[PDB]
Amino acid sequence: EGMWLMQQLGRKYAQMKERGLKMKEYDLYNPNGTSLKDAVVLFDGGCTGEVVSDRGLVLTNHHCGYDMIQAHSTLEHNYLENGFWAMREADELPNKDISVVFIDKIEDVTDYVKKELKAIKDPNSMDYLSPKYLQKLADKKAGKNFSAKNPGLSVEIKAFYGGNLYLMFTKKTYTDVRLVGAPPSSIGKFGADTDNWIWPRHTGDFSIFRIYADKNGNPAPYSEDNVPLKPKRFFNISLGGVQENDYAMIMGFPGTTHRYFTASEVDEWKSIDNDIRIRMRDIRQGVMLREMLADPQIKIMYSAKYAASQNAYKRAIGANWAIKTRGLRQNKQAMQDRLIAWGAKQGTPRYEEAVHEIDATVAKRADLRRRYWMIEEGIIRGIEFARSPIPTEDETKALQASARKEAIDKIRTRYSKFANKDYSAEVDKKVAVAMLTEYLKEIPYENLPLHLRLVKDRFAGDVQAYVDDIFARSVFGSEAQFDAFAAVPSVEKLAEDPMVLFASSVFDEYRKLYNELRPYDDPILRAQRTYIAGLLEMDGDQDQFPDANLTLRFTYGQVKGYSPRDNVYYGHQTTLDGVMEKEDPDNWEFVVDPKLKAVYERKDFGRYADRSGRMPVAFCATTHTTGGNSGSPVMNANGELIGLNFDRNWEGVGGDIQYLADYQRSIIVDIRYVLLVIDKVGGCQRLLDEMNIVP
Amino acid sequence: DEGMWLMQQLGRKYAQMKERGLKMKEYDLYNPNGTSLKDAVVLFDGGCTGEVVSDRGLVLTNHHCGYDMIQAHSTLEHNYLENGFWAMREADELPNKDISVVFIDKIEDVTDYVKKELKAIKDPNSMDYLSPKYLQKLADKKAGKNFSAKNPGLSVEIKAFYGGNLYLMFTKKTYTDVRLVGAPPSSIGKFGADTDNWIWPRHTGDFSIFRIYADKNGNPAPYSEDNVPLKPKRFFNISLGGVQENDYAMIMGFPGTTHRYFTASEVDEWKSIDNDIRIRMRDIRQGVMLREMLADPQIKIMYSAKYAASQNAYKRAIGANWAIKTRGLRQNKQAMQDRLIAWGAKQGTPRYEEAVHEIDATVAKRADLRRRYWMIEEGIIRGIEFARSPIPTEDETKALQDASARKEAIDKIRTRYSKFANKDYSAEVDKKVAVAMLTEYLKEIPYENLPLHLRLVKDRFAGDVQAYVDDIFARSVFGSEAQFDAFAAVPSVEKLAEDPMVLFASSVFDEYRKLYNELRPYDDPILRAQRTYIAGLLEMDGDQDQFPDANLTLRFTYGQVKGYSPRDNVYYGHQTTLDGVMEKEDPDNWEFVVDPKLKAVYERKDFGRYADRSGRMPVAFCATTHTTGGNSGSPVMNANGELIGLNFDRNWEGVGGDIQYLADYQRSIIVDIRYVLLVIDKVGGCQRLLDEMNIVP
Ligand SMILES: Cc1cccc(NC(=O)CN2CCOCC2)c1C
Ligand SMILES: Cc1cccc(NC(=O)CN2CCOCC2)c1C
Ligand SMILES: [Cl-]
Ligand SMILES: [Cl-]
Ligand SMILES: [Cl-]
Repeated sequence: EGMWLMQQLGRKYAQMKERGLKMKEYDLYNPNGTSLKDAVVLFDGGCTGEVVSDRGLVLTNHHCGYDMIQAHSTLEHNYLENGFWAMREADELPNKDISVVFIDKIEDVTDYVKKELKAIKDPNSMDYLSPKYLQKLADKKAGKNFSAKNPGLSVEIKAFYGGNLYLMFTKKTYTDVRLVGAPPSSIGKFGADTDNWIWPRHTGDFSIFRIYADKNGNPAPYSEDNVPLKPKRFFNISLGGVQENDYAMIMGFPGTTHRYFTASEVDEWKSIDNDIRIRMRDIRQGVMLREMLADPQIKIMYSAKYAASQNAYKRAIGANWAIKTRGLRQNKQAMQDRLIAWGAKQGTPRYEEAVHEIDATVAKRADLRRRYWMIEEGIIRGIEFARSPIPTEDETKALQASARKEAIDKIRTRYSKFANKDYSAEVDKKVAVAMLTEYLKEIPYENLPLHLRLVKDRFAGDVQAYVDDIFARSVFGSEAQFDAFAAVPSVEKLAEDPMVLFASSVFDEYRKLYNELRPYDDPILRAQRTYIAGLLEMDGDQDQFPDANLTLRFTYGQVKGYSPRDNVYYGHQTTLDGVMEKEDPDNWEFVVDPKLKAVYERKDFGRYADRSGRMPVAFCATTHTTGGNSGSPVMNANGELIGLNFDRNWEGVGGDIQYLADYQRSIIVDIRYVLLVIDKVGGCQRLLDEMNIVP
Repeated sequence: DEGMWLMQQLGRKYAQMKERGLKMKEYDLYNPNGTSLKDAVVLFDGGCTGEVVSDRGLVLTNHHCGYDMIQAHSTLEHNYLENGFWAMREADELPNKDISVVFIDKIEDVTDYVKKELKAIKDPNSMDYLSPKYLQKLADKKAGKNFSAKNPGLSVEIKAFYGGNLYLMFTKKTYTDVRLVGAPPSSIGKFGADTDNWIWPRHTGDFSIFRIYADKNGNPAPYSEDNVPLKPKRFFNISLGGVQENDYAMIMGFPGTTHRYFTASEVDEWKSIDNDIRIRMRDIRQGVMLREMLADPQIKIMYSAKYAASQNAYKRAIGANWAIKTRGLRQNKQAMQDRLIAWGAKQGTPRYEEAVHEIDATVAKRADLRRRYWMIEEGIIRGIEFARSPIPTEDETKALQDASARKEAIDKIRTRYSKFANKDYSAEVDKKVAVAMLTEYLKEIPYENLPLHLRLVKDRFAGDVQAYVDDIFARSVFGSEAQFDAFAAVPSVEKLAEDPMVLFASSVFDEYRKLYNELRPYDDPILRAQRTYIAGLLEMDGDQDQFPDANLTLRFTYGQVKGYSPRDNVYYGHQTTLDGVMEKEDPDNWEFVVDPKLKAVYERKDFGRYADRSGRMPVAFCATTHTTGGNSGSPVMNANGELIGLNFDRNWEGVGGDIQYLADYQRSIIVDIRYVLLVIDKVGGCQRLLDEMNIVP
């Protein structure tokens, strides 16, 4: 049920031991020594990774290393489709803009931060959550020139439990992290977007990197003279596999949770955030799908845009299913009622006052928040010509020196990025007509972006005519129309351009709504500091975990399937047989790598198959994970690596608000399948030889 | 493999059934010289099974089996299809026109008699051995002079089994006064609607209730207000003990057809011609229909039923092709025939190998013709609505060529035009479907094999299918109402003889009939060779573990209540519950609406004695019994012969079971009798039906 601070390991250790944990507490996390925690990294700012050899080899997901695999891919060597296996360390590919962060030390600095905060004065100050203010406190504690005296190291203070606990992290960052290995995309992304959030899952979602450093193992940017890092700790790889009910644990960097939402915040999340995103994306996706099915060229141009829209659409459907069926609102209501009754017993009304301030703020911002989600989902992300070019102040104060041609070259560049090889004005007009029809039905005239008032005023309510007119008369409506403008440019033409006026008007409204909504966050934040303080004082910092905030956490559970619906059971483990059942050669998402298909046919599973001769692929566990946990090491009762977390089932996406023991599962790629792919598909024996594989 | 056994085979199967859990005595289930549970089974309305559940002739069958009768009694004022129907007294039960229930009074092996009669052979290639007319002449000869008039209600029929190696005579008692007694609302009776057709898990309360009426002596009689409920020889006791995983279960019913003795070449043909063409052509037709239904709410109303009717056999063909690809159906038929050929070689009898060779040669010779037949049937006859547009008869063309018979011919043609261009017909949707179907058809069928009018696509329209279709509607008398009316005002045979739609429809029906007539002769050598093939199989491995193909006759099947794994890491259990109905509820989707009275029963847990030991309300279960079309409504029995459910469907994974039973995938989908009684009780409030049934603890 939780994403626990490393400091809470002492308090959780006895429960973990009763659940099957065999390793000593300080071998997992030691606050003043080397522990397994030292083999976990924050990979490229938003993923987790793990060190698996004494030469700095790192495992993470294929979707985590995707950008690096794509940046090194060419027509001649397409690593994204074919995979990549550096047969020697010198062949591993450097990556620009990459980092791996180690959590060297963690300290509780609550008393220090709370004493510093006493000098504020303004009771409503938000400095207690300000990265800038907390960095000034972190620098003060670390020392004037800490990073110079301890190179590669940096300090950071973060707030936890709504500002009731503060931790200082000493981080070691390495920026020379080289691509070592990756399976083909047919393995790394087998389900592709069709199996996203799905269990059972058959995806070999892994990629391999290596941390390089200077001669002393100290962080250093890319240099041909850099040498592989010899880390203080790395994971041993287990080949013992998993069985149903086995203890499993994860360490990683979960990004965000909303475990302390009031019942009113759950209602708002459902009725505004989720329902608007669901309704608007269903409209957008429906038009896009119609057009992609009718024209093979439209399918090529819009596949990625369609897939990008579907991901959070599916998340919102899953979250709304939890709200409707798992009593999330009711359980938050019971949590707050229990605190209110306990506060009334103690004579302290501040907790009830805090819940009331949150409810009142949620109620006051409802119409504004509805207008914001409506324009964001409906227009900002719904309509491509909303992101068409808007002449900057430097460009208009140049068209009316003769750098008129410089302004036109900059506007032309932006027009070519908007109307690129994947942009269809006809598809965009159809999407806009459906999205604007919905938007105009929901937003009244007095709340419309100024240009949209022309639908009623000038076009007699004809949305199609309004959209047709935008493209017919706009300098960005076609290449010929842009070129005619670029030959005789005038600021007058840009000032009256229907597409420019539309884009400007919708961005003006979007920014105005954002600016008006931003002040409502602060009273909720301040009231949450009092709310969570009461919850902790009443029930303890035992079963109530601090919200995720991109910091190192541990979670434990068991390898266990679940029943998704009446009379259906999904087991704890998928096999290579399941990959073969899903094979569809004329569907790019479900193509099977020929070398992998041959391994399955010959049963060339070596030491990686289970006791029954079946080749495992993935497993699921009752660990509590969220976005940020992609690539996290999954450990045995002995702390040996048994898999990598890569996804979570849609049924458990409501778990960011309320953990769902009977539905929520972490989706993990079995380490035996990772090794089978490195070995039989990649043929990269040197990677197997450098790992410490335990029988 | 698992079997749809003859009642005669119960004796030789009894010990295996007893070892599998059967507790009842053999003759209580079936006795040829007395009353048995077989006497409570009926063929309901010619194509379903039913069962007698009371000493007052009450009958249970599926809701989809009684659907037409529920619909015929439904009006705007009393919509029984939507709300259900529960006659609160026998006098309120609704009669039905054109209904029947058939009892199998006696079954007799007449093999020696038929085989002796057949020896009077004039032609060794004669098909009389399978002719309903010839076998009826033999049945009448054996039964006696004017049997029907001397035994009112009774009739005799002889059927061939095992490809003509076994013959049975059935003495049938038919009742035609069968009244509607009760039905749940369609939201329960067809809960899954077409979305859940062929699907397990299943949450459908697929049942309806009738009552057999007869004269004062319990003898068959057509509808009369003086008819009285039938007191039957036998009826089923209802069990409330329920089912558990691995429980013995058995069914009796009337499975229609199987192809258990197909050669490997017939499996290849079924896959590569029949199924692949139906799949490809229906995917094209359905795709266009769906795009049009999604774009226009009025097109969705007009085409929903046509779309659903196309999807049913499309899904069946996908499921059958999945079995051929993954369950080794071709290989197992090949092994069956190779084993017989090897045994025939040892016996010194080459006739079995010669018979399999004749079947392979006939299959190979008819391939191109059969491909052309399925291509035109799926692609045009079923695929394009204007293929079934009006064609003026020889008498209609004669009437139009000096009498008032002209206005009579035009009224007849108009009537047919109004049936073609009805409230559900869209010429625009039809032109779009035809353009896609004809494009595929023209790609597969060469010019010399085309229906004569389709040659105009290349010859007159320069390969433009859209222009050819546009021209058919632009110039045809049946292209629009105004075009028909202009023809009807000044009709001439000349105009009909040159009509592009008439010429298209005539041409495609001419080709369809020519292909059918040329293919029909190939059936006979296969049939004659199958008589020798199945005779060899029976002589070699015995009529013990090789069942006779289904032929709409009474059969029994046994197995266990058991789920299965459909794919890697997924298990479907043996039983669904009321909880599963509630998970599927979607008020804005007509297929998944939940009856308010039923939803309240679930909320209050008002399950009474119908819930399982854990307090869960069961809905449906699945079993390893071997069923097919014709088994809808069949009684499902306990080890004691008590009614535990009604069969209503089978999962798509087991549709290949008509050729080869699939022990790890094939399941009969059954509505739990506890759920039937829960609905009669808590939804219908029809206590008198519960009171007349013999319910055992
Ligand atoms: C939460 C959510 C919302 C909407 C759609 C999806 N995905 C699917 O339904 C598709 N997969 C693959 C093929 O169809 C069966 C399931 C999900 C996961
Ligand atoms: C063999 C075959 C072929 C094609 C489709 C189907 N059925 C479905 O997929 C329909 N529904 C969709 C969502 O609800 C569950 C099933 C089958 C059974
Ligand atoms: Cl290190
Ligand atoms: Cl012979
Ligand atoms: Cl099987």
